[PDB]
Amino acid sequence: XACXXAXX
DNA sequence: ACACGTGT
DNA sequence: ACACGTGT
Ligand SMILES: *C(=O)c1nc2ccccc2cc1O
Ligand SMILES: *C(=O)c1nc2ccccc2cc1O
Repeated sequence: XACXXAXX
């Protein structure tokens, strides 16, 4: 759920 | 059980 | 070495 490198 | 990678 | 959780 978070996006810090991908954002799922 | 499956779904994540770029940005220091 | 540190930096992540919402949504099926
Ligand atoms: C988002 O909350 C979240 N995203 C994920 C992406 C890929 C793998 C695990 C994973 C867990 C969570 O909680
Ligand atoms: C992004 O590429 C990315 N983000 C993260 C966030 C939190 C923890 C690990 C992590 C690894 C990567 O690759």
